[PDB]
Formats: sequence, C-alpha cells, structure tokens
Amino acid sequence: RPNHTIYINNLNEKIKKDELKKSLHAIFSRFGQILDILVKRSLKMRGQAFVIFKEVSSATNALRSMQGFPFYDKPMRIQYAKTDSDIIAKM
RNA sequence: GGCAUUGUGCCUCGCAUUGCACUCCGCGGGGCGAUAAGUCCUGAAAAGGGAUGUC
Ligand SMILES: Nc1ncnc2c1ncn2[C@@H]1O[C@H](CN(CCO)CC[C@H]([NH3+])C(=O)[O-])[C@@H](O)[C@H]1O
Ligand SMILES: [Mg+2]
Repeated sequence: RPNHTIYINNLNEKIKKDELKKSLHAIFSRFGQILDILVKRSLKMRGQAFVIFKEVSSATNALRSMQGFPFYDKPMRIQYAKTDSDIIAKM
C-alpha cells in the first residue's frame, strides 16, 4: 500500500487459468513492464490474481485506472497486495 | 501399449465458494502426458520431462 504487486479479485471463476493469465497480462502490460502474473483456480485462490509490476508507479496507475473495469462480465476489484511478492523481495 | 502403485498439475459438470499467494489440492461425478500446466523429476544451466514395479 502501495506495492509492486496488485491483488485483483471478484474475477470470473469460469475462465481457464491459461487464458485468464494471458488476459490479465495483455491488459495490465499497458500500465508498465510486468514480471509475473500468479493465478490459481484452487478453492482458496480462484477468482483472484496477483500481477507483479516492475515499478510501483505502474502498479498505482493500474490500480486507479482499471478499478471496477468490466472484465468477463464482472467488475474488477483491485487492491495493493498486502505484502511483497517473493520475486520482488529478492532485490 | 496392458496392469498395479504413485509424484505433478490441466479441462469439464453439479453443489459450494469474494477468497492475500508464491509453504499452493473444497466436496462429488466425468475426461487427461498433452506439442497445456506443474508446486513433482532430469540437468551445473538455457532447456527438457511423469515415475517405480510388472506382462
Ligand atoms: N500431468 C498429467 N498429464 C496428463 N494426465 C495426467 C497427468 N497427471 C495425472 N494424469 C492422469 O491421472 C491418472 C492417474 N490418477 C490416479 C489413477 O490412476 C491420478 C489423479 C490425480 N493425481 C489425483 O491425485 O487426484 C493418470 O492416468 C493420468 O491419466
Ligand atoms: Mg473433479
């Protein structure tokens, strides 16, 4: 808060992992270089995603711009990740 | 290829689920080594790939 990583939820759980990942990437890539998307369809982690930006400017612009955007017929809910993703905590 | 066991992850249907991960598996049916994926394995890596037993 802020953070390199944004946590998206209220996502449409019927989307296949591999295309949700590439969809998040194609859309959020417009707000800066991206290092990873982490997506699981587990019961704990379905409906959600972590997209990890290289620079925090990117993240906060993505969080402000894309808040509530209609994505696969649901409005995205975007917060800052509560904590640093492991790949940005190694640097 | 068949069979047993099994690591690993994918798809789909019903019910359920708004859930802060990188220490990762909802329940119940159905379909999977596949040029997906993988948290499992091989390699010193970049890359690659189920495994052990048994006809
Ligand atoms: N990565 C793969 N790619 C293609 N197929 C796979 C793959 N992993 C597994 N299977 C399939 O699962 C079957 C074996 N079951 C047990 C029954 O024997 C394991 C189920 C699962 N591990 C579980 O614990 O719920 C194999 O024959 C494959 O068809
Ligand atoms: Mg099932």
